[PDB]
Amino acid sequence: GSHMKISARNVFKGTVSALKEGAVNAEVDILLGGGDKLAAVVTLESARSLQLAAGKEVVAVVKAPWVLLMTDSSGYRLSARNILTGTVKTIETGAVNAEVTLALQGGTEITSMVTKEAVAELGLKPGASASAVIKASNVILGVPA
Amino acid sequence: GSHMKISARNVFKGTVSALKEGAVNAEVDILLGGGDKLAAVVTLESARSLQLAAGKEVVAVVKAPWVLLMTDSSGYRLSARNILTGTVKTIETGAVNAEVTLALQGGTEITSMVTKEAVAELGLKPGASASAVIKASNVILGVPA
Amino acid sequence: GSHMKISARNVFKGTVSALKEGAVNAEVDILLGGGDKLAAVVTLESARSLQLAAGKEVVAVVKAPWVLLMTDSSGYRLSARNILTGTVKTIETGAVNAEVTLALQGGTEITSMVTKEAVAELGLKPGASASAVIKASNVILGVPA
Ligand code: MOO
Ligand code: MOO
Ligand code: MOO
Repeated sequence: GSHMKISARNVFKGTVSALKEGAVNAEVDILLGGGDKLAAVVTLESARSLQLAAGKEVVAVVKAPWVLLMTDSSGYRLSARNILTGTVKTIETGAVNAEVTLALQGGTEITSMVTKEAVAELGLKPGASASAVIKASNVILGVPA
Repeated sequence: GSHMKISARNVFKGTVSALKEGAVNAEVDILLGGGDKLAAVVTLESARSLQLAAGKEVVAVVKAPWVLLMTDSSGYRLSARNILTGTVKTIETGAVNAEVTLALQGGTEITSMVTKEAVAELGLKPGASASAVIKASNVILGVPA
Repeated sequence: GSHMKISARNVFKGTVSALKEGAVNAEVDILLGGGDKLAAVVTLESARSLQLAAGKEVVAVVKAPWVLLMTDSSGYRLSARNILTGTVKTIETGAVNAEVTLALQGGTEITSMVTKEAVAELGLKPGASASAVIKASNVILGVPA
């Protein structure tokens, strides 16, 4: 095909900047288009089978409902590895849910599915600041064949 | 800020009652407000960096779509660590999805996003009994700075 | 009860064809009804407590929003363990989301919740080919008591 056609709202192309393998799992640090950084955690088995290595090109795939949005950390530090700061670009409201797209510094867009109550409570609006919070274990990797 | 403002429908404050670290991951057992217990699984790296320890205060964050609802286990035992029993308090139906809030014994409320077909099939209604089923690996932790 | 009543759209009965335990986690390979294969990853603790073994009957539970749909891999290989190919049987559109059901070869049906934009972009329609992509870590297991 011309590309990979997958339902996930967020499919990023990038280059591995680091590969950190343990005996069970491996942490893959990816440098995205705009300069944004995204970490993924995959099994050791996958790191070997996909032939991962620093410097190789990969795709990182994150479904919309897996992305949490945060506006005020209030000093808290979280266990999720990926905290990407950006500005709200688009909100489309559904019945219970809504789709929010943030623009990150560098130009990458990330899409989150949250409740319409969350949009309301967070005060989201075009231009508002917010961070996308993604567990590295919720990032699926792809490698070209 | 006055608090942490995050999209997740479920943000619980609690105290760590146990910390169980292995070489890869760590199990964090949290005692919530009402007496409810919730287990989270985080990387070893996070357990060290966040300075986790039994007796310390934490926040546990669970997105709505990550909570499954069960009414009849029919004798089955599941691999998910958190099975919290409660009574239905609120259901708001959307187009395909719905938001269900359960009250747990002690007073904590938990919110789940499920399909409207699931609500129908389960026979959910105010006062019905049901359990929230949450994998401990789907619980994100926060620690005050 | 007559069965297990749980919200997840996908609850499959099967027999364990392989059990692969490591020091942290265990991979459980399940042979489903129609001949379809599904892999689950659970803690070692659960594999021991549930008394898992090859040849035993289990239930595998996957929430709808945890299933990604793919139509053209374009040569890419992914880190998710489960790539199940099938044909679209039913789509019900909501406001922002939609529910897609695929029929797999053998007769098993799998349901995915994706955005209505994904349905549009993928060109989904009754009879179209598509694969369900599920991380083995997003499969919850149940064992009869
Ligand atoms: O696969 Mo989706 O359309 O990001 O939920
Ligand atoms: O971040 Mo949510 O999906 O409003 O619980
Ligand atoms: O628990 Mo679900 O989101 O109705 O598959």
